[PDB]
Amino acid sequence: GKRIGLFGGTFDPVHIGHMRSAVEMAEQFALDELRLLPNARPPHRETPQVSAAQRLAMVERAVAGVERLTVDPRELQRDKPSYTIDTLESVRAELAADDQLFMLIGWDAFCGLPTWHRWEALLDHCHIVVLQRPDADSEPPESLRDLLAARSVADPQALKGPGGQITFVWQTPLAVSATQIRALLGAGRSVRFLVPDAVLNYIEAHHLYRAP
Amino acid sequence: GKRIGLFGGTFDPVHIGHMRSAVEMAEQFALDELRLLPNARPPHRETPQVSAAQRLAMVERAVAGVERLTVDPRELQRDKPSYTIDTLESVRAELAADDQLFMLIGWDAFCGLPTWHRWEALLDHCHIVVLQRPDADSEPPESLRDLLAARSVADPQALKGPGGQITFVWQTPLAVSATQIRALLGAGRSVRFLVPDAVLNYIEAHHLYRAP
Amino acid sequence: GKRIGLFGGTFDPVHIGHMRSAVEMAEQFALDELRLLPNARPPHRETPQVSAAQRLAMVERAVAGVERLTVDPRELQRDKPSYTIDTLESVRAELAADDQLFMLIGWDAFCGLPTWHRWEALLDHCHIVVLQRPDADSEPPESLRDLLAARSVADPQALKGPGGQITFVWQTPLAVSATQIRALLGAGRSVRFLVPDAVLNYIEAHHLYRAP
Amino acid sequence: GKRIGLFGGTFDPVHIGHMRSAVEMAEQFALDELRLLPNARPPHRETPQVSAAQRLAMVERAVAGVERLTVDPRELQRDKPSYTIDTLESVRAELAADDQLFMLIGWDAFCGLPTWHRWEALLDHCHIVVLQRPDADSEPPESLRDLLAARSVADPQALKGPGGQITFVWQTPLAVSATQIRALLGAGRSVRFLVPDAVLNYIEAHHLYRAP
Ligand SMILES: O=C(O)c1ccc[n+]([C@@H]2O[C@H](COP(=O)([O-])O)[C@@H](O)[C@H]2O)c1
Ligand SMILES: O=C(O)c1ccc[n+]([C@@H]2O[C@H](COP(=O)([O-])O)[C@@H](O)[C@H]2O)c1
Ligand SMILES: O=C(O)c1ccc[n+]([C@@H]2O[C@H](COP(=O)([O-])O)[C@@H](O)[C@H]2O)c1
Ligand SMILES: O=C(O)c1ccc[n+]([C@@H]2O[C@H](COP(=O)([O-])O)[C@@H](O)[C@H]2O)c1
Repeated sequence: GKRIGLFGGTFDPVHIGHMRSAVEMAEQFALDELRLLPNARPPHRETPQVSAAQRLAMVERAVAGVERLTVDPRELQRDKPSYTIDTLESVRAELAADDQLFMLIGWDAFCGLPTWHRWEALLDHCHIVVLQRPDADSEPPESLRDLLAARSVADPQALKGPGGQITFVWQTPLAVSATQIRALLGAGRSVRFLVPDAVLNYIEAHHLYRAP
Repeated sequence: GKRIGLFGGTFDPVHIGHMRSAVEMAEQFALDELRLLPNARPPHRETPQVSAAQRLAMVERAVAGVERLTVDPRELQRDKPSYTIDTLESVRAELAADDQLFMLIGWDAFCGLPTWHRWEALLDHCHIVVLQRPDADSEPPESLRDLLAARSVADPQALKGPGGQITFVWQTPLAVSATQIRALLGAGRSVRFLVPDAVLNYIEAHHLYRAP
Repeated sequence: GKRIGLFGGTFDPVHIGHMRSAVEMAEQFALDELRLLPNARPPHRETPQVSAAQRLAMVERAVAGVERLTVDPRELQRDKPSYTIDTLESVRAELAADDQLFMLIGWDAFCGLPTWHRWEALLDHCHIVVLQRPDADSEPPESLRDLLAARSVADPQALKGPGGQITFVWQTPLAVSATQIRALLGAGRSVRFLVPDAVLNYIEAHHLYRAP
Repeated sequence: GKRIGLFGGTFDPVHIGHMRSAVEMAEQFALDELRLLPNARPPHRETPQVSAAQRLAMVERAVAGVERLTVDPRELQRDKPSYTIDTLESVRAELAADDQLFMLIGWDAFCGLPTWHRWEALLDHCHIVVLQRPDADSEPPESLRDLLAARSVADPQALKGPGGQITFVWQTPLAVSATQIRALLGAGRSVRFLVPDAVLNYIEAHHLYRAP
């Protein structure tokens, strides 16, 4: 079958930290394709004058003609900050049963997994790949002890089947943050080379994140 | 025409949480002026030995020399308190036909709006801006479902014309409350830097909220 | 065997609201003994100049001469703070096999149960009695949906055996809070008739909660 | 003898988070004097166009007319950076041997104490008061487990003598950061009510933190 990744994020904006992390994990997992999955949030949770539509277009600009990288907009086509399990169920019915699904998770996010909705059917539909980094600790709550026990494999190449396991991977992400880029733009400064050149171009063309 | 804001509340006392939220909304909506609106209440629900007129002075001290901020005392210059809609009509008679008016209110205060007088006419005279924050839900009563349906606009910069629409905004206000502040002052402790300096000195000079 | 309740809390200080709830629980459940369980916390989270041993002293004063009601200081002694499940295994180590143990917890405290350490093991040792009250929600975390549909008993007299089940009880506690009681005492005011009489004398005789 | 606090910070700028902290600490500790001590750093480590002098000017504005709160410029009056043990040795020289010195450190900084220069020397000259607050954590390095075993006291009132012990104090600091203020300023936004009013005045007077 195919090997599909899912990379979820707010992407406000998408930057080279995200993009370098998606290139790397596609290569480490030999994915057919890695889908960036821009997250839904309440409209008043959006950066003022940056719509969920423009977060979407910037990711689109980001993956434009990039090998093995796509954008899944399906959470933004819903109605509210839906559930990842809904997204997992929806992607699944579009895949073959032998296709394998990998959902990229940052360590800090994974440590709150039992605070997600129906969090125990997640692995029913995919494998979870948890992003280890310089910063984000690596000792989970007891709440996750038995999950790691029943489901983790230490070799990311070890993952078998369409879904069901958890592995860990290591990246050294460039130290680039959406918050820092928003601050620079607000001060009329250049975020050139902090973001993909096509995303830069979109941000400048549409004059995004500009000081009130 | 001008963009006019209304920000209601008891202000017992006015403090930085109130004031930072004003600054922020007057900025977010590019207002010409934001009016702090001290509300009237029965004399017996005043804090003992802090009057309706001293609540007013403290808000005056708070906006003295601040840009875009003023005080409308109109609800305190009446028999007893009244209803918001009357204030709306009164403000809207001193206003130009195309002046835009924005009444800021909290989320929980928002959910109780069907229990306000002539609540369906409120929006005849202003747009309503609703303050969302952490630890103030976002699941309105059924009794408001048709209202949001007829009037909500996602994009707070999309409010059009003099009034008639509702939109939601996000703030994370300082962790500061009047209740907390009255308690401190009761214990003779300093509330400096919980309130504007002006207000601090008014409270200290008139020995407000002292233990009786 | 015996019917024995546990009622945890910080009790800073124990007051009339807490003690009435105890009295009502013990009656209801026909308890042989109800143990007020003051909880441990780091020394830095205590109220200034009111120590753990003083919290326990007040609780002893509140139950002195009140048959059926007693104090358990076990979570206090132990060098550093406590996990409920450990408190339960120790209580159980002293209790005959057929003793019935009832742990009383508030609603909000209840929904957060999936955060407690080894939360799925708590009911190995006791029944859990949930205190439902006005101004206390009626919608719990999805995390608990299994547990409730697994272990709920609608009728409190239907708890059977030493433990294993949960049930919900209604009460309308007195409009008193230790936060308010601490602020009154900081102002030099009286809190007589908000705390039990013997608690009032202790507070006054040791000048607890006064202004620094 | 006197009771005197030292509160070191970078203060870039001093904001209402720092000042509320200093007010609560003086109160708590019954300090005759709390001296804010701005940190020296190399020139290329300053904020562009905001000089150490100007960091010191803002702290002076912040404490003006606040009795008991003062500033100590002596680390700036020295060449390249000071080591805090040198800072305390020089303070001490000036005080009565029986004056008590309290040095306020936030939990995260204290956690790296064994890295500071001649770290085991500091308590010769003062008490260390380590502030805990909602965000760091409660777990230390091995490297501090014995200093803590040897030198701490659970009660701040427990601090005895001119120096020698370590204690821990709780506060809920307002969620203000100098990073967030610098970005807002760089964007032409107001930081009114996020900084003390006399600091706001100085910032605007001198157009500090203004975009290039
Ligand atoms: O499925 C849910 O119940 C679930 C609930 C919370 C987290 N999520 C998703 O995971 C994301 C986690 O990113 P973050 O920045 O909150 O760590 C969050 O932004 C959502 O897309 C999903
Ligand atoms: O005009 C109404 O009927 C009206 C009814 C409820 C409350 N208000 C507004 O909502 C605020 C909330 O405070 P309260 O005590 O009136 O609920 C009150 O201070 C006014 O701002 C106004
Ligand atoms: O056992 C835990 O994991 C635990 C975590 C939270 C609350 N409980 C109990 O209920 C008390 C409530 O206070 P708190 O801050 O722990 O929520 C606490 O003092 C504990 O005895 C216990
Ligand atoms: O004495 C040292 O070795 C020394 C080295 C590290 C930190 N300190 C103190 O901590 C200050 C700030 O460093 P930090 O950890 O808060 O980023 C520094 O400016 C001094 O107040 C002092």
